[PDB]
Amino acid sequence: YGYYRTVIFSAMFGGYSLYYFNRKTFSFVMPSLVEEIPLDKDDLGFITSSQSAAYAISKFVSGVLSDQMSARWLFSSGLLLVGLVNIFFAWSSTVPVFAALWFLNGLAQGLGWPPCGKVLRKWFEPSQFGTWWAILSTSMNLAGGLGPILATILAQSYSWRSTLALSGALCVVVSFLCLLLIHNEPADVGLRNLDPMLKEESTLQELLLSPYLWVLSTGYLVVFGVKTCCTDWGQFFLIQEKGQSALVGSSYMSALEVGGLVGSIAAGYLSDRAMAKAGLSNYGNPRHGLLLFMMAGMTVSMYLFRVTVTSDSPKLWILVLGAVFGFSSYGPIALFGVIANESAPPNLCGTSHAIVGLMANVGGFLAGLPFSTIAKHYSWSTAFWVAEVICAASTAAFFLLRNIRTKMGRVS
Ligand SMILES: O=C(/C=C/c1ccc(O)c(O)c1)O[C@@H]1C[C@](O)(C(=O)O)C[C@@H](O)[C@H]1O
Repeated sequence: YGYYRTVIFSAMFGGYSLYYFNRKTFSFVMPSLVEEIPLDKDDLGFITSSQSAAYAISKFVSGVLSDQMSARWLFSSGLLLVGLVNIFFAWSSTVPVFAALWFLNGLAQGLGWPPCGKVLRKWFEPSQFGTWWAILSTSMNLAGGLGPILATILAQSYSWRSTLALSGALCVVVSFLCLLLIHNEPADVGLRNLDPMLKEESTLQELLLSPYLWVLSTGYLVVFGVKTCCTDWGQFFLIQEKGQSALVGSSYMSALEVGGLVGSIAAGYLSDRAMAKAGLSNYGNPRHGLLLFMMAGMTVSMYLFRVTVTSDSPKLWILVLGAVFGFSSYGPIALFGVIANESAPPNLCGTSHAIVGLMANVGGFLAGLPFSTIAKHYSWSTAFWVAEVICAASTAAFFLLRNIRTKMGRVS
């Protein structure tokens, strides 16, 4: 029994990191690409947005029909397609072609997320799902940190083409391995399935009218959209306007991801500690106080980065701002998942998470072409100023709505 749970969870952890590294490989190798194939700021945006659009369509549709699909096949198939797209991209040299391959990568990526959830419920008792989900989430943060550094070093003699085209062969091999290892159900290998686990079931039309659902959703679009702006365009702001080199720009990229690793873990640990001292009720959520502090740090940290950082600034001051931003950015994302689960009606628990995910990727879309267009017209600094203002305004609005009703659905 135990031997099987370790092999599976490790395997899913391994697979998830590779989907992500491959989703972002484009951002990792962007400075080099621009130098070899010269491109305008706007062109870069179109390629980034195209992936975000596909992912959103795929992730919403997939979840709805996932109850009809097998996890072992779905995870493996998705990985193979992502890998093949990466190989082709390196060979290709023109922008219209690059964008279409990126859309295809986005759609394949969608296939991966629903299976992970199904195995987790099936092999682990419902009580522990929360802990496992968070450990699994850390896979992304590890991959994201390792990659930028690897690129700024591997590009010493190798081409951008050959450093993206191994991230395809490795994907194919690991897809085969994960097809071999993952098992859909405990009954498949001979072990007994886990023991299976009618009070005012709200109708779907009553869910969409809940005031707290939108405050929790639009508050997730702003945080996620801002995190994508600094993840993709933060490197060119230092390279072009701040007079920094490419190595320093990629060093800031890794320190951003490392900060979130200690941020997601601390957010879960700190949240329930405060929850046990007050308790839960219909009006308000005790984790609001912790969420406001993390959001406050995010807007303050970005303000110092735009103004204080310059060519004279030492390397240490650049990294510390990135690390603090990573802690303050990834922290709300972990809390938003927990808050949605408890507030959601028991009968519509699954649909509530899907709705939040839909508006999640819309924020990523706005961080692509619309953000790049503002930067090209005036400057990179002008575009980042707009992102700072939007984040600050959201915190004040969410502050005033801290005492609204949270339990979605008709409450007697
Ligand atoms: O599904 C969940 C969270 C469940 C959860 C948490 C704590 C628990 O204790 C628990 O029992 C259950 O969150 C969703 C995760 C999301 O799909 C992702 O990042 O991949 C984005 C968005 O869709 C979120 O809503």
